[PDB]
Parts: sequence; C-alpha cells; structure tokens
Amino acid sequence: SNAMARILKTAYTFDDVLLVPNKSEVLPNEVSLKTQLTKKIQLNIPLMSASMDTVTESKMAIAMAREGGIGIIHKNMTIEDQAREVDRVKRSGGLLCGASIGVTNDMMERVDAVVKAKVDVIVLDTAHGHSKGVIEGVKRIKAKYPELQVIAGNIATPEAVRDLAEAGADCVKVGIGPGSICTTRIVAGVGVPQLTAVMDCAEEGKKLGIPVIADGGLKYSGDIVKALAAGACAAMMGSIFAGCEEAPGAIEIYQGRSYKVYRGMGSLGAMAFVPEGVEGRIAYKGHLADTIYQLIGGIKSGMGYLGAPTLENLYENANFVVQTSAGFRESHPHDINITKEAPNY
Amino acid sequence: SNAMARILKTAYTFDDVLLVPNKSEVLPNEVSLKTQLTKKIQLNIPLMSASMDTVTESKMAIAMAREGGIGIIHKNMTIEDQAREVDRVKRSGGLLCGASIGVTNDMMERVDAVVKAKVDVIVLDTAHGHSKGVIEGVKRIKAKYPELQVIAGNIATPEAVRDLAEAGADCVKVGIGPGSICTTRIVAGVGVPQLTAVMDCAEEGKKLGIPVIADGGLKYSGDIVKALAAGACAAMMGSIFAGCEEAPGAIEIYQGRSYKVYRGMGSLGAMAKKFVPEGVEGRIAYKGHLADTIYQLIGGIKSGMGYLGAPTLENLYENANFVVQTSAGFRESHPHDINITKEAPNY
Amino acid sequence: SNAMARILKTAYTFDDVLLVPNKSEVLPNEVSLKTQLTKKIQLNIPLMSASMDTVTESKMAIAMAREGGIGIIHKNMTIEDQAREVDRVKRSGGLLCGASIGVTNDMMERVDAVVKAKVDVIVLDTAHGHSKGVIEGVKRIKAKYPELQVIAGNIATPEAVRDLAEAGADCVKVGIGPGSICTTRIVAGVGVPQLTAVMDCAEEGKKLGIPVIADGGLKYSGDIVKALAAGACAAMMGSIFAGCEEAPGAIEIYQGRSYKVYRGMGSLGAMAKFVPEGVEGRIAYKGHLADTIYQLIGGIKSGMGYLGAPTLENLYENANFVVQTSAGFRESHPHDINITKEAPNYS
Amino acid sequence: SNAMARILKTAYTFDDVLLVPNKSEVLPNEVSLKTQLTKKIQLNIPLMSASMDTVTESKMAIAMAREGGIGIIHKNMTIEDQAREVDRVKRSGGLLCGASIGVTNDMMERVDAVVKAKVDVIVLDTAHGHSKGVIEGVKRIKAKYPELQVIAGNIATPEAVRDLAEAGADCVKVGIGPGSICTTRIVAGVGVPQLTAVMDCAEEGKKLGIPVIADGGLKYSGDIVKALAAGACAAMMGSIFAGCEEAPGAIEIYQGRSYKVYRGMGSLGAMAKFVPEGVEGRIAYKGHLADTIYQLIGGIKSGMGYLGAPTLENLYENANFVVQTSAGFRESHPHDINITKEAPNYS
Ligand SMILES: CC(C)(NC(=O)Nc1ccc(Cl)cc1)c1cccc(C(=N)NO)c1
Ligand SMILES: CC(C)(NC(=O)Nc1ccc(Cl)cc1)c1cccc(C(=N)NO)c1
Ligand SMILES: CC(C)(NC(=O)Nc1ccc(Cl)cc1)c1cccc(C(=N)NO)c1
Ligand SMILES: CC(C)(NC(=O)Nc1ccc(Cl)cc1)c1cccc(C(=N)NO)c1
Ligand SMILES: O=c1[nH]cnc2c1ncn2[C@@H]1O[C@H](COP(=O)(O)O)[C@@H](O)[C@H]1O
Ligand SMILES: O=c1[nH]cnc2c1ncn2[C@@H]1O[C@H](COP(=O)(O)O)[C@@H](O)[C@H]1O
Ligand SMILES: O=c1[nH]cnc2c1ncn2[C@@H]1O[C@H](COP(=O)(O)O)[C@@H](O)[C@H]1O
Ligand SMILES: O=c1[nH]cnc2c1ncn2[C@@H]1O[C@H](COP(=O)(O)O)[C@@H](O)[C@H]1O
Ligand SMILES: [K+]
Ligand SMILES: [K+]
Ligand SMILES: [Mg+2]
Repeated sequence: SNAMARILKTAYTFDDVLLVPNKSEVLPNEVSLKTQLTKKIQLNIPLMSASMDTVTESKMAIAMAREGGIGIIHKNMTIEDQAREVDRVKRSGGLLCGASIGVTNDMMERVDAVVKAKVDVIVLDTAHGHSKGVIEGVKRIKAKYPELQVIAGNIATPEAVRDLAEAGADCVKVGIGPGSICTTRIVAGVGVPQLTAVMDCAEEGKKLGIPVIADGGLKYSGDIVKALAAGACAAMMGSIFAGCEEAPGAIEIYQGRSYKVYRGMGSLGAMAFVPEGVEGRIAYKGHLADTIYQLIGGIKSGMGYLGAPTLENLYENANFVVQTSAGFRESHPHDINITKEAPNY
Repeated sequence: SNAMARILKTAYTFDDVLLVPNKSEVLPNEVSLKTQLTKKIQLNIPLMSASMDTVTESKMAIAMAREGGIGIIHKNMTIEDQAREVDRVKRSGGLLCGASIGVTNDMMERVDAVVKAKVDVIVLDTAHGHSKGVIEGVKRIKAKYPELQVIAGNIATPEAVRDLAEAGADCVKVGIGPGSICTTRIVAGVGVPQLTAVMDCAEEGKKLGIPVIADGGLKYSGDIVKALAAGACAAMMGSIFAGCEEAPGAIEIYQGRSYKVYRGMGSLGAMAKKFVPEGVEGRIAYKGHLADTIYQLIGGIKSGMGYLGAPTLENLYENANFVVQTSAGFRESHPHDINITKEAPNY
Repeated sequence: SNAMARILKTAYTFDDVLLVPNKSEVLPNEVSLKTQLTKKIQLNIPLMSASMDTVTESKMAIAMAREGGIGIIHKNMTIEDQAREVDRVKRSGGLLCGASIGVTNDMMERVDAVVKAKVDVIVLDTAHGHSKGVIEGVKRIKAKYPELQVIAGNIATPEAVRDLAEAGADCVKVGIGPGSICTTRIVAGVGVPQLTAVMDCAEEGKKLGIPVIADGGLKYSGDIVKALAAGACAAMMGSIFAGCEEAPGAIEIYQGRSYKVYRGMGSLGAMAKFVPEGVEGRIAYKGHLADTIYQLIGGIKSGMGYLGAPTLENLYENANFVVQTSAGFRESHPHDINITKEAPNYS
Repeated sequence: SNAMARILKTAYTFDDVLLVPNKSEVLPNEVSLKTQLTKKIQLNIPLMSASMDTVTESKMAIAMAREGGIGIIHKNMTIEDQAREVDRVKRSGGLLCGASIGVTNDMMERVDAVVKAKVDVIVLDTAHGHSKGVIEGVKRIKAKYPELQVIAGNIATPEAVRDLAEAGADCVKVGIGPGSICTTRIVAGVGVPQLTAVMDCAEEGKKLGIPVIADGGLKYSGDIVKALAAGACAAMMGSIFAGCEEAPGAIEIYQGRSYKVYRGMGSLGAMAKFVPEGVEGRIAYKGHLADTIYQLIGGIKSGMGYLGAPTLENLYENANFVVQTSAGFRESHPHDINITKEAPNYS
C-alpha cells in the first residue's frame, strides 16, 4: 500500500541561511532583550546554559542568573545534591534557577526535592520527548504541582509541540541531534536540521501560546540571532558556556594551553544502551561574563540591522535567504591570515 | 531524434538525509529486529557480511550466524575449497550460511558443490546484475534446484528488480558504486546514490513480495537504520566488518598500530587470486572481535527504532519519513567544534 | 497572525555563477572601461580602493586616480588630518579623490573640512545604510551642499536603493557581510550573498538612473567582471589592494615571506585608534599597485571580449549567468596540478 | 529596458552526475569504440591528445594514431617546424595527424604549410571560438581548401555550434574553462560547466550532422564515458596524457618521485615561447601512452557494458544521468580506506 518511506522536503540549519537587513530606526543599544521563557517566567536576556555535567552546576547557574539568563542544574547527581545546588542558587539573592528531570523511577521524588528547594522551573528532557513516557510524565508532574513551570524536550516536529502542550507543558525544547558533542544523528540516523526544526515548532507554539527553546548547535552570536528570529523564546547552549571558569571541572593546561573538558551526557564518560555523545576538550574561554557580553552585543547588532526593538518585532520581521557552500565561504572571514584574537570569532 | 541523453532527477545517499522522529510508544530495548532475508530464511538481525576475500570465510560466517546475521562466503577459491568452507560453517551447529556464485562456465559445478555442502542461499554476484547472464543464470539454477534460495545482484533500478524477480530470484542485492573500496563510478561513470537506489528498488520489490538487500557504502550504525527505513530487508557491509578478528588476513603492524588488509574484489590484488580494475587495496584499523562491533550496530538500530516509534522493521518502513540536509546540515549532524580525546566506540 | 519568519529564496555569491560566452565581434584590446560613478563623475576604470586604515590614504588615493580609478580616504583619523590627506591628492594634479564620512556627532564638521579641501565625492559609510541616520544624513548634506556628490552605503536590498535615492544619494554602495575581513554575518547573522545583492540593487538603481557600487568579497579579476555584468558601475576592494606598496603600513616578513597587515574597520584594533564585526590579520605583499591594476584590467577586458561587450553597459545588457555546483567550482579553478610558478593573477 | 543580467539555470560538470545502469545483453569485450571525428575521418577509439606544447608534438601524435586516436600538433612553434612535425607523423606510415591553427595574421600561411605536409585535419583553436575572427577564418580556409577537414573552437553554447557550422566547420570543439590548467573562469569569470556544455552542444550538433568534441576537465576514464554518453564524438585530454613519456618535455624526478612539467598555453611560460589564462606546474610521471590508453579504454568498455551499448551511438541514445550531491560524490570515490597499493586507473 502507500505505506512506505517518504522524502518530505529539504530542511535547513543556521549556517544555511542569512537574515536580510530591514530599514531601521533603532540602534543596537536601544533594543530590549527581555523574553518570556514561560508565561510566569521572564528573562532579561534570552540565554540558558545546558543541563550537562560539564556546563551547569550552582556556580554556573548563579552567574547565568546575574547576567539575566538562567541555568538548568544537571541531574547527573543524587537527588539531594541537586536540591542542594538549587538551594545554593536561590540563597544567592533569589536568583532564577532551573533543574533537569529525567523520565525515571525516582522522577517524582526528584521533582519533590527540587520543588522543596524552590526551583523556579523543571526541565523534563529525554533523548525523545515525543514519547509516551514524557507525555505521561508531564501530566503526572502537573497533576501534583499545577503551578510548577515545566519545560519538556527534546522534540523536533510541530505535532510534538501540540502533543506536549496538551500534556500540560508550559514550554517545549527543540533539538534532536544538533549538539556539538551529539552523535544521535550518526548512531541512530534521526534528527531535523535545527533552523527548520525551530521555525516549524515555534510557528505551532505560537498558535497555542506555548514558547519554544532553541537547544543545541549554536556556535556564534549570529546563530542565536537566527534562532530567535526563527521564533525561539530562548537559546540553550553547552559548548559556548563549557569553556568558562564558571562551568564545573577544573581548567587543565596541556602543552602550555588551557582547556576545559566538555562531554555529551550520552557519552560513555557521563554515563559511568549505546552511547549517543562524545567527550573531548575545548579551549578555556575565561569568565562567563565576558562571553555573555559578546553574545548580547551580537544579538543587539542583529536586531539593529533588522529594525527590531524587541524580540517579538525580530520574529515578525525576519526574512531569511538560503546561501550555498560558496556563500558560506563568503560569510566567514576568508583569504586572510588572522593573527589577533577576536573576542567573538 | 528524441534519442538523446537525459538528466532524470537528483539522487541521494545516506549522508543526504535524516529520519524524522515520530510519536513513540516503544523504548529501544522493546523492539524486534527480525527480518525475512527470503520468504524461506529468517535472520535474527538484518546484517550480512560481504562476500569478499578480506571479509567473509568460515570464521567470519560462523560468528555472523551466531549473532543472528549471515555471512556470504566468497568465491575467490577453488570449488572444493569453497564447499569445504561452507561445510565448516554448517557443521558448527546448523548455522545459516551463504556462498557467492559467478556467471561463469564452471557456474553449475560451483553451485552443485555448495548445495551438496548444505548451503542455505547462493548469491549470484555480478558487477552488473541487470544483464542477460544473470537473468539466464538464475533460471538455470532455479530449474535444477527449485528449492535453493537465490539472491541476485547487484542492481540499482526498479526495472532490474522486476526482471530479476521474473527470472526467479528470491531476493535482489542493491548497490552499484557505493562501496568504500569501489571505483566503479570513477572508472565506468556508472552508479546510483545508494539511498535513492534502495528506496526505488524496495518499492518495486514490495509490489512483488521480493526483498532487497542494501549492499555497500554503510559506514555508521545510523546509515543501516536509514537503509532499513528505506525498505531494505537487510544490510550488507564489508568495511564495517573487515577490521574484525574473524575476517581473513593476518594482522599487520605499521609504526606500532594494528591494521588488517581490506580490498575490493575488483582490485588488482583480488583479481590475481582482461578487465580494468574497479576497486582499491588498503589497510583498515583492527576492530577487535566481531561481537563488539555487532553490539554497537544493534544498539544503534534499536535506538533509531525507538525514535521512530517502530516495534517491527516493517513498522519502521511504513512510518519512515526522510528529510534532506545540506552540506552544512551534515556538519551540524556530526560532532563539531570539539577536540575528541576519549574513543567513542560507535563513532 | 501571518507575522513570522519566512525563507524567501536562495541567494548567490560570485563563486556560485559563471558568465556564458556570447557571439563576439570585439577583442579584449578594443573594449572601453569608462564608467560613470555618479552622473557627474566619470572614471576611466571601474575600480575603487576601500576606505580602510590599511588600504587608502593619500598615497593609495594618488596611485588609484593616476590609474583611472579612485580612492576613498578613510576616516579613522582627525578631521584636519583627513582634510589634509584629501588636499594632498587634489594638489597632485587634477586627481579625483573621495573621503568617507560617518553618522557622527561631528558629521557636518567633517564634511565641511573635506569639501574645503576640494573632495570630489563623499561616502556616507555605515554598517547599516538602510537606516534613519544615514537617510537624514544624506538629506542634510545635500541640503547644505547640493552639488556635492554623495555615495551612501552600505545596503543590500532594492528598498534600500530606493530610500537612499529619494534621500538624495548620487550612488549607493552594496555589501553587507561579504568582506574578506568581515564577521557581520557570524556576529549578527545578517547579510545577503553579494552577487544576488548587486543584481537586485542594480536593477532597482537602473529604474532611478542611480548607479550602485559592488563593495566587498572580490578576490579575483573574474569576480569583478561578474560584479559589473550584474550591473554595478564600479567595484570596491580592500583585500585586493591591501597588499600593495601604496597602501598604508610597512611590509612585514614572517618565515621568509612578505606581508602587509589588513584589518576590518570594525575590528578591535581599528576601533582602538560595541562588539567587533571584523578581524585583523596579514595578507601577501603584492608589490606596487600598478602591476595589480594591470592584471585586473586585463582580466576585465578579457571577460568583455568573451561576452562581445565593447562598453560596460553592453556587458550588463548581454550578461547571462549559470549557477555552478561545488563540483563545478572545483572544475573552474586549476585542478589536479601541483602549481610551481606564481602567476600574476592567480593565488 | 529588460536588458539586464539574468541567471539562466544550474549547469553541471562531470562530477555532478552518474550514469544509470541499463538492462544489458553486451559485455565490455563485445562493444565497439569506433567514432566519426568528422564525416570523413573515423577513429578506432574516441580519444584525442590536446594541442599543447607539453602534450602533443610528432612523438605524441605518432603514438596516439597507432593506438587508434589522434594527436593535434600544437602551434607554439614556427610554421616550418609545425609542417615538419606533421610531416614526421605522415611518413611514419601514413598515421592520422591534426595540427592547431590560430586566428593570426599568418594563419593562411600556416594552413598552407600543414596541408602540403598532408595533414588530415585542422583545428582552428582560439580562446573564444564564437567570434568574428573564427567564423571568418573558417570561411576563408574552406573557400581555399574545400575538402580540408576543419574543427573549430572553443565554444560552449548551441548558438556557437550553429554559427560555426554555417561557416563550414566539420566538427566543433566544446570547452570554455574546464581545463586542469585553466584560469579563464577565475580571471575572466566566463565559462559553462562541461557536462551541460557538451550535452547542449551535441544536441545542437545532431540537428546539423556536425559532431562535437569534449575538450578539457576529464580526469578519469569514467568522465570520458559521461562525455560520450552526453553526445561528444571524441574526448580531448591534456592532463591525462601530459604525464606520459610521449608528451614533449623530459622526465624529471624529485625525492624519488618522477614527474613532468605541464602548463596552460595561456600561462606565462608558454606565451614566452594580454594577462595569462593558465598556470604552470608538475604532474606525476605515468609511463608510456600505451599503458594509459589501455586503462581509459577498459573503463569506457566497462561503462558501455553497464549501459548495454554495443556502440557509441547506442550509448548516447540510452544514456540517463542522475545528479548527485556533495555527499554522493564522497560515496562515489573510495572512502574510509588507507590505500596501500596504487591502482592503474585511480590515484
Ligand atoms: C542513554 C543515551 C545514550 N541514549 C538514549 O537514551 N537513546 C534513546 C532513548 C530513547 C529513545 Cl525512544 C531512543 C533513543 C542518551 C543519554 C543521554 C542523552 C541522550 C540524548 N540523545 N540526548 O539528546 C541519549
Ligand atoms: C572484473 C571487474 C574489475 N569488473 C567488471 O567485471 N566489470 C564489468 C562487468 C560486466 C559489465 Cl556488463 C560491466 C562491467 C570486477 C571484478 C569484481 C567485482 C567487480 C564489481 N564492480 N562488483 O560490484 C568488478
Ligand atoms: C562599530 C561596528 C563594530 N559595528 C556596528 O556599527 N554595528 C552596527 C551598527 C548599526 C546597526 Cl543598526 C547594527 C550594527 C562597526 C565598525 C566599523 C564597521 C562596521 C561594519 N560592519 N561596516 O560594514 C561595524
Ligand atoms: C592570450 C590568452 C592568455 N588569452 C586570450 O587570448 N584571451 C581572450 C582572447 C579573445 C577573447 Cl574575445 C577573450 C579572451 C590565451 C592564450 C592561449 C590560450 C588561451 C585560452 N584561454 N584558451 O582556451 C588564452
Ligand atoms: O549526549 C548527548 N547526546 C545528544 N545530545 C546531547 C547530549 N548531551 C547534550 N546534548 C544536547 O546538546 C545540547 C548542547 O549542544 P551544544 O550547545 O551544541 O554544545 C544540550 O543542551 C543537549 O540538548
Ligand atoms: O572491487 C569492487 N568494486 C566495486 N564494488 C565492490 C568491489 N568489491 C566489493 N564491492 C562491493 O562493495 C561492497 C563492500 O561495501 P563496503 O561496506 O562499503 O566496504 C561489497 O558488498 C560489494 O557489493
Ligand atoms: O570591520 C568590518 N566589518 C564588516 N565589513 C567591513 C569591515 N571593514 C570593512 N568592511 C567592508 O569590507 C570591504 C572590503 O572587503 P574586501 O575587498 O573583501 O576585503 C570594505 O570596503 C567595507 O565595505
Ligand atoms: O592556458 C590555457 N587556458 C585555458 N585553457 C587552456 C589553456 N591551455 C590549454 N587549455 C585547454 O585545456 C585543455 C586541457 O584540459 P585538461 O585535460 O583538463 O588538462 C586543452 O585541450 C585546452 O582546450
Ligand atoms: K565575511
Ligand atoms: K579550470
Ligand atoms: Mg576567574
């Protein structure tokens, strides 16, 4: 019968597209970066640190919150260690704080402890958010804690946005495969290029009043611009934050150069089922505050180019063009022996 | 006249596409990997070791069958030598076994011997399966041994699926050019990118009740998933298995590292054990025992079937939707902007 | 509502396209390269040196004018210093000179000084040309100096051409993100591949009788040919001229080879003299401007010969592009040859 | 007006495409490679060596003729020397011989000399063949020698095929910018990807009974199959033949590896014997012509087996191309193999 594999379309990631400049009466230092992570939760800047054991513990979540973003404490620890980490962030001046929850046996026990520590939002994320286990997990949590803010992921299709919204999620996280340390697309063959994924999911989210998060695959400040212009309410990153002194792990020096170890939570190292992540070393980047300053400067630039004083205006006025490989070469610095370090390239 | 060359379409290979997640009720450890290699032969996993002199002999084929797959013992040996390798596998517990056959004038005598040795399926293996020799060779074999199971190949179009099924083949092997050791596309200009060829051939084979094998160019566990979602009943690999301890060939040490020889059957070297070569010779990293390699493959497939909500291989096919990515989406899919230090065992 | 992000089309850069040869009655030595930079300023060759502190000061602007083109004195210096740079050009004969102007608190003060120093054209130069500040800046400058020739940039859309034209610009400069040293596309995600931007803008400009400049991203002479065939009246280059002796800066030697420093005006170092939108580095030292210009002019004249165009307007009216793939791109540059002699116009 | 630049289409080169296998009744040892270079000149194999001073003088033309092809003696030498080169080939047993002619003030004198030496075919060779000079030159030549076989080029559009045919060309040479040593597309921005060029032009040639030659950009035997399947009567190669002992220039050796010099006729080096339109470098020494021809022919015969073509006309009338991505390209070459043994037809 007609039941058979189909090739549906071409899907794009951030490097495939550029934003067209609009006429503008706004300069970069006049724009506002506030966003609604959920209906109840507002962020001053639309950035989140990933809930990985190499990216976000309390030290990182504290620095994120004071920069106007938010950090999701990772769940690769005891329930009580994670509640202690959430309690350390909240005791640092009432800062926003998130906590990652997995679909497990102790899932409700973990939620209780991070709820007792007064976590502001829990992220129920799985390899595959469009599942029975996640859907039934969100219903279970919201039945107990109707006011607790719940982000569910990861997903990559508007049907999954709709299904996760019917389950009670207050926000939905987008990204199957784009992770810099992710091999899910290589080992299972599954994933959606992240620009198409975010655009289609945000469009459906907008129909329902449910925001979407662009999770994974972001390398430069410009990628973040594209993701918010595609419709994400916020951008979540591991690689971009994992080289920072505030992320867990010590700054190791090898051959006179400083490194931090960054790894996927599906890697063999994090899990000490077939691995879906790798483990490696990135260059130490310094303090989170200097990275955030370049990221925020890049976003304010992009909105100035597009004439958008708010993130809503950026979405409603974003037009992409697709570029080829040859346009990719043109869009990056070329035919130049770059010497001096650039703080955002 | 209108008789002139044409550009028909764009054709895709595995790295061109990704599978879209589906709403899923089933977890990876719940799924069934069982498949029908032919109407009469079931495999416990849909994996097959290629019929090459650097991949499959009796040690490789025994290990494959023990893991739920099957090995096709190669023909680069005398007839009695190939019959004895088959019977070495069949005397190891009745394990399933295969043997490749060529379009030759000693063809029936080679078939005679492997069948007496209780082979389970022969593979009529030609550079060009959609040809008069293969079609007529399948008929002769089926007329002398109507029960014997015949895979025919290699081919790349639906018309070839149809002509080989009319000729009596129980299964057709798809793949012209994709092999890691293959220069057919470079020296003859001829091939079909493997994902489009599998999709097109599987669609015809399902109208006829004839399975198709995806042979060649598989590099990663996820590629197998795409080849199965595209409609193949099984995947056949050389490169993925050729480093394993149970492949023929001595371990070779170069500058303190371990490698095994891996070479195309159309390479100058394989042909000595006259036509221009259509393969290369080289060394491949030693991959340990076969078991370690199949484990990762199997886990990667199961992972893919959870992502698509598929408890059968059939269900995976009826619900598989592919999305095309660019070279930049390819760069996003693989790990990027990290200096990998520890070894990832399925990457 | 319908208010959301859209993907409009695919846009192309110079390396995506090739010009198709036309039937031709003219050989390269017969074509004319004269161009109208504005309806008041004629250039003998359609080439400009960018307004960067590593490309154009008095010395480069003098050499460019003498070759038939023009230089734009940069503005990373005091007002009196830039006016003094302009006057030295104007005092070296009847020589054309340009000067760049920012949207600054002292904009009119800087315009007054270069006008008093007899500048021929000013370039109102910003990262984002389609902007209130540039539009009102053009209107003020043209209200005070109605005869002064004003170029306004940088922009990348027909709507920007039209709004700059109605604000009074005599010419608009096209290029958002294609510069060799630019990171605008990486840092802001914003840009338009330069071939599509030049074609779209030049078509709009031609309806108004306002010309456009192709600024940035030009690496080879053939790139300039495609920029002019797409409708630009002139081509602006930083990288191509920044290795020349006439550019500012000393020659540097590293590991036995000659270089010059080259850096974007939005780089950290340029602004030392807001997050950066350019990088800083070194390019090969190319020798004197005269030999580089000879190569560029020769390549342009050869392009017009292939296209049967004795004038630049004829080039535009007869230009036809095909899109090439990645594989075509490798066909177009020398391939499968270990190049051993330096050619004056390649690598 | 509507007179403006246009983007006509996407155009393909050989690596963009693969040929689809056809049902075949013919094996590679059963096909025939005979071809008509013009109405009067038959070739036993469809191969020509390029008219360059690193590829073809009398030594190369003698060896090509003996192999069944033809060599085009270059014109970067005096009129008398080129006649004697042609004469040396004709007195080696009446072997087939061509000679190159340019659009020069002495072109009829050059034609006179090589005709007296009994050349079989003239190549009016010029950077841009779709030009008054070449149209008028072919008219002058055919008026004085109505029976002299005349090839003219180089061109890249069906319009050019028509215009040269009306002028009396017996065969047309297709290729603008695809040569291994060509920089025309880089310095002038002008060219057409070679597969599209040959397909369009051959189709136009077939309406006229005028054949086309695929000149340039061929790297493997498989590329020749695509060029003939696209409708070229013959393939012309520089790079593939410049490494042989029979090409002019000595066999050098550096660090144990032997090599020859190879350069464009538009390179600085060749012209000292307008800005350059080629590069100069070195390629691997390949040995004697006979060993290279054998591989090329085996590859072509293999391709025709795959496509079921007993003849080149059959190949053309049954050729169906599929377009492949960048990722299809990597699947098509060998991949993930450390090649240890050099193959006669792949490196
Ligand atoms: C455990 C492991 C290695 N794999 C899976 O759990 N696979 C998987 C799960 C459910 C289904 Cl239905 C299909 C596949 C993992 C661990 C941590 C994170 C991920 C990950 N891919 N995040 O995005 C994966
Ligand atoms: C012998 C050789 C080098 N080539 C051919 O037999 N060519 C070939 C055969 C028939 C036709 Cl009609 C066209 C071409 C070979 C040997 C072993 C395997 C292969 C191979 N490509 N298998 O997939 C090829
Ligand atoms: C200062 C800096 C770094 N950036 C901006 O001014 N950004 C910017 C300005 C306005 C708007 Cl609305 C959006 C972004 C700069 C300096 C010199 C040249 C450039 C450059 N990209 N020219 O083309 C940029
Ligand atoms: C001399 C030189 C460098 N260039 C030209 O003569 N250019 C050229 C001639 C006429 C026209 Cl209308 C347009 C361009 C050359 C010499 C030898 C071969 C070639 C070459 N590209 N052959 O294919 C070119
Ligand atoms: O092991 C893994 N496999 C797949 N995805 C992962 C894994 N670990 C983290 N991720 C995802 O990748 C994101 C980080 O991606 P990055 O910003 O590109 O480095 C995280 O927020 C997770 O969503
Ligand atoms: O010499 C050859 N030329 C072309 N194809 C070959 C040759 N040898 C083996 N093959 C095919 O390529 C496959 C090996 O695939 P691999 O897994 O990509 O290494 C085998 O299953 C054969 O179908
Ligand atoms: O810092 C920068 N950021 C972005 N664009 C720049 C910057 N500096 C110069 N440009 C542009 O790049 C052009 C030079 O480009 P190039 O010829 O490709 O090197 C200049 O004329 C400017 O239009
Ligand atoms: O200097 C040059 N510029 C451009 N094309 C050239 C030049 N010299 C030779 N050619 C062409 O390139 C062809 C050789 O192509 P190849 O086989 O790819 O090396 C010759 O047949 C000529 O048509
Ligand atoms: K750039
Ligand atoms: K070339
Ligand atoms: Mg510190």
